[PDB]
Amino acid sequence: DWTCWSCLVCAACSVELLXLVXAAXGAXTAS
Repeated sequence: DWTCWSCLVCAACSVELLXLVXAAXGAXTAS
């Protein structure tokens, strides 16, 4: 059940950039 909310976990990516990719999901809210 992917969604803009699940993209929040992407913000937890601080040790790497891969996890930061999920940030794209955040756009779901900012739209």
